[PDB]
This record gives sequence, C-alpha cells and structure tokens, in this order.
Amino acid sequence: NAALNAAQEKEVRALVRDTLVSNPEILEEAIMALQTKKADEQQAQFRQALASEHDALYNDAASPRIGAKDAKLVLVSFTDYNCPYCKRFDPLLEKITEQYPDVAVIIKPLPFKGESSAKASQAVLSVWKEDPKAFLALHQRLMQKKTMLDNASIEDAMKSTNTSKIKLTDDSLKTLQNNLELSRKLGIQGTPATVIGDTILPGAVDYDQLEIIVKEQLAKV
Amino acid sequence: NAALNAAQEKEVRALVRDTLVSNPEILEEAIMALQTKKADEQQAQFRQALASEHDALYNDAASPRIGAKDAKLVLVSFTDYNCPYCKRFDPLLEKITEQYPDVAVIIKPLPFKGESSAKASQAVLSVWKEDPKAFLALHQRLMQKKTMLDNASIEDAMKSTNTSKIKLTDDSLKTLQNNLELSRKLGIQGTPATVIGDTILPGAVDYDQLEIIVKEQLAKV
Amino acid sequence: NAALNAAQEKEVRALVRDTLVSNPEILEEAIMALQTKKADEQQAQFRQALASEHDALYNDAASPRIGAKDAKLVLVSFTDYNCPYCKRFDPLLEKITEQYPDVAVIIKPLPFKGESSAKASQAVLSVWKEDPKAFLALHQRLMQKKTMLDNASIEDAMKSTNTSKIKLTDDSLKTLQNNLELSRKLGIQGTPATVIGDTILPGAVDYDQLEIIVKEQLAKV
Repeated sequence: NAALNAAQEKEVRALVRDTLVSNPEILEEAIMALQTKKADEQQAQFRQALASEHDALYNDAASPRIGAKDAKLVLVSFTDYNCPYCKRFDPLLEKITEQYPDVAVIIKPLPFKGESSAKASQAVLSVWKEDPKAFLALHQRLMQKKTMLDNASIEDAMKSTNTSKIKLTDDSLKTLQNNLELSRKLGIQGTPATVIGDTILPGAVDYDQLEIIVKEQLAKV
Repeated sequence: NAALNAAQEKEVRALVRDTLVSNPEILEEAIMALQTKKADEQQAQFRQALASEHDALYNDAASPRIGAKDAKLVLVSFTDYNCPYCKRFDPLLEKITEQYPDVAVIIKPLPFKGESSAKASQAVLSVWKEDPKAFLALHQRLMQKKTMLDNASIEDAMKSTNTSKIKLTDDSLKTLQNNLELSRKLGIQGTPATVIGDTILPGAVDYDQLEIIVKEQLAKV
Repeated sequence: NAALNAAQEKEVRALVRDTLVSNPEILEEAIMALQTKKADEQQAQFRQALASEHDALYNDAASPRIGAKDAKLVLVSFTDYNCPYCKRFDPLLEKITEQYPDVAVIIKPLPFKGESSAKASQAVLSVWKEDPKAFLALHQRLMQKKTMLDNASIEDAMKSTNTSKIKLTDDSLKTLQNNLELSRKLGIQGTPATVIGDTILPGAVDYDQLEIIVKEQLAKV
C-alpha cells in the first residue's frame, strides 16, 4: 500500500548504498561479525566432535599408553613417526608422565607422511597388543631416528628393541584406519596434534610452555 | 527538504549498521548473490567465446582429426604432448571414435609444458599437413612415451613411425600460435582441455564417465 | 517511542536485505570503497615511515655510496648480494651516476637470501669503513658473480679486489642489523628495493624505463 510511501522507500534504498559506500567501516563491522559468528560456530562444532568421541580417544585398548593407567589427567597424542616435529615433541610428552605421576599420554599413530609411517605404526600397534610392556622401547627408538623410514630400518629398530619376533597382525590396520577416521572426525589436518582437557594443539611446544598447560588442566578438578 | 525527516533518516542509517551487524547472515546472502551474479556472467562469457570461435575449433584444416570427417559429433581435444594426464587421457578419446563411428576428435597441441611440446607439436602438424593419413601413428607413439621429450627422442619417435622424412615447416608454427591464441580466447588455463557440445572439461576422466557425456551429446540432435 | 513506527522500521530492515541481495552491485561498491580506504591509509602510512627515517636512509656514514656526495638526487638501493635480480639491476643504477653526475646511489645490503649475503655484506661494510675508495671494486665483483656465495669465494672476490687484508669488524654487523631494522620499518618485504624521491620500487626495471623516473625526480627541484 504500503508502510512507507514510495518516496520514503526509494530514499531508504538510496540510504543503504550511501551509508555503506560513504562509510566503509560499517561493512568492516559486518564482516568481523560474520567472521565471529562462523568462528564461534566451528569452535562449538569441534567441542562436540571432541565430546562425542570421548570413548575412542580415551578408552581404546588397541591404542598405546605412556604413564599410569589410573592417571587423573590423560593427554592424547596424535603423532606420525615420520613427522620431524613429533620426534622433537614426543620426549617432553614423555617427560611429564615421569615428572607428573597423575599424567599419562595416549599414542595415536597416523599414516599421512609416508608408507613407512603406516608400516611403522602397524608394527608399534602389533607390539602393543601382543605385548604392551614392550611398546615404549620401540616407540622411543623409532622416534629417536632422524632419517626417513624404510621397511628395513623398521626391522632394524624392531631388532634393536628385541621385538623383531612379533608379526604385524592385520588387526592392527583397523587401529590405524580408526586413528585415521578419528583424526577426520575431529577435523585434525596436521601432526603432532595433542588433546588436553577440552583443548587441541596442532604443533610443537616448548617444555616450560607445556608444563603450564598440563598444570592448568590439573587445576581443573 | 526532504522525503524523510532528519530523525527518520538518521535512524535509517543506524538501522543499516544494526541490521547487518546484529544479523551477519544478510551479508552472507549478499555475498552469495554477488558471487552468483559473477559466475553467471562468466559462464555466459565463455558460452560466447566458445560460440564465436566455432570456425577455428571445428573447421581448421591444419588441425589434426581422429575418426570420420562427417562424424556427427566432433569433440575438440587440447592436449600437451608433455602433459602426463593427456598421455593417460588420449587413448579413451581415441577409443570412442572406434566404438562410436559418429564421434570424431580434433587435436590441438599446446606448448605450455616445455620446449619439446612445441617442437613435438610442430612435428605432428608438419606431418598432418604433408601427409594426414600418417599422423595418428606419430601422435600415438609420442603419447605412449612416459619420459620427458628431448629433440632426439622426437627424431626417435618420428623414425619409429616412418615420418623422419618430413621437415618441420615454419607454416606449422602458425598453427601452434593459433592453438595458443585460441586457448587464450577461451580462457583455457590448463591441459588436457576437451570441448564437447557447448561444454568444456579441463582434466582427465574415467571411460565409463566419458561415455555418458558423449552419449548425452549424441542425444542432443 | 520512536522516530519511525514499528512497521516502518521493520520494512527498513527488510529493505536493507532486499536492496543488497536483489542488487549485489551495491555490495561491490562498498567493497571497492573499503579497499580504497585501506589502500590510501597504507600509502599514507608508508609515506610517513619513509619521511621519518630520512636520516638513516640518506645520512648514514656506514652505508656505502656510489657517485658524488653532493649529488642533488640520491637514490637508495636495498640489494642482496645473493639475489639474482639485484645482480642484473645494479649495473644500471651504477650507469646513471656515470651518465648523470647529479645522481648518486646508496647501498644497503640485506641478509635475507642466505648466510653468505650476511657475510658478504659484512665484508663490504668493513671495507667501506676501513677504506671507502676501495668498496666499489668489491661490490662490483661480488655482484658480477653468478654462482651462490660461499665463505671461500668471498675470500676469492676480496682477494681479486685487493681487499683480503681487511678484517671483518663486528661494528659492521650493527650496520647489517640496522639495514635490517630499517627495511622492516619501511615494510620492505623483498629485494631489490629502490628508494627514489618519495617513491619505492621492489623489483628490477629496464634502463630506459629507469632513466625517465630519475629524470622525473631531477625535474622535482
């Protein structure tokens, strides 16, 4: 009919244009607010993915654990054996469980860096299931290696750790693919990726820096 | 004077800001609609480029053809002899003309991948003009080669196809530059690029997948 | 109360959405204008950075100079000895001071391309301070080298220029870091970067092209 007269309405239209164009900053405020909306959405979306797969993260038997089982705070460490930052990052992660009895870590091998991360992983898993107590040695050694993994040096590490006896089961591939499906469900794109409390860290971190985070979650009880 | 009072107008201005900022989604709807506008424009712009150069695509003599001439549906294949996907992609393209008599293909060599795509092409063109019937052999062989092209292996393929006799004419460079100007006119950035009906495909495709498209254009009569 | 009735206001809100969405171009005009705002801001921000550090650009003693000192127009040349475009670019820069007595150039070595740009630079600086007249030879030679710099070939150039006698002072590292802090203050990201009048050029340029710019600043008196 209508609620504004023709003239008024037309002027409104003109006012839109003029407002945004003569004052750009309003567009920036709108951008920022759309950004802030999308961020917040994702963050909540992660927080749900994370909260849903509690039982594959924390309660998988096939997944290797470092430190006590009862340990109040259990971290989760997505590592690739071929990833150079993981090799640098892992020792710390280990150090905390020795320093902090209440802390433990869980290992999730990922095959993205190469064929050998896959075979390596598979080995470590086979070991884990066939003999848990043994695992740490082989894990450690494989991480200690700087050079890229081949099928022999896997034998060589396995041998140098007295685990060469163990056959790579096929059951251990499921675990790999599961760590793989899992890393997708959490929208994890890279490695090392560490789960702590309700927070995830996709890179490597200084020790002192790490200690404050783990203490901060210790305080969360 | 004017069509809204000062107050009203000011409130309108304020309402712009508040609307977009308190409701980000409107900005997203506007984005999407500007995107949709630009897309549609380009698509129409391609469809014109494509429709204008009908006569260089379909009616060039210097361009090599595979299959019957009268063939109802003529595809056009922009290929680089050094491009690995083209080597994989070409055999199919050929298979259809043997399966489907109504189909033919036209070859457009492009020199972007290396000096040798240029010289190779030039050869194939020289051959095409000096002796059309011969072409297919040399084309085939050059595609069959996995290793990167040098000036000798060009001789070697030419020899293995009994075309070594033919001199690279300078007239054949025009054809190259023309295929080159043409690929620009159609905003073709990469290779393999295949023209079919009024549609263009810039990569490689499964056979079964391809058959449905060619049949779909066969139905377009 | 208020300045528009409920209905009117609601319609305004609806009008925002409809205006931007049914007419995308307004959003484009707003983009462009926000872009134009940010550009203009930066340009003014550079022009201030440039104008503030007049005294480190033009009046540093530790910085090497090519051409007369009194020279009316002094260019400034950020070059890396390992940068291939700088090697190509420098001779011209030199040619102008020989062609145009009124022109001079100042050299600012930058260490971003490699360790050897740093050591090279440091040498050239040490030389500059210990003996200014000598500098040009070593600068020239180091630029004349196509192959990447090592610690020996630095000796070799120094030797071939009869400057091997000079010790790399530690005082010359300050100059490097200063050229480094300076290049940051001007938001210089790459090399060769040349300051001329109130304008900066981050790449290499044809001679004839360069002559017009230097003449254009000569006219700016």
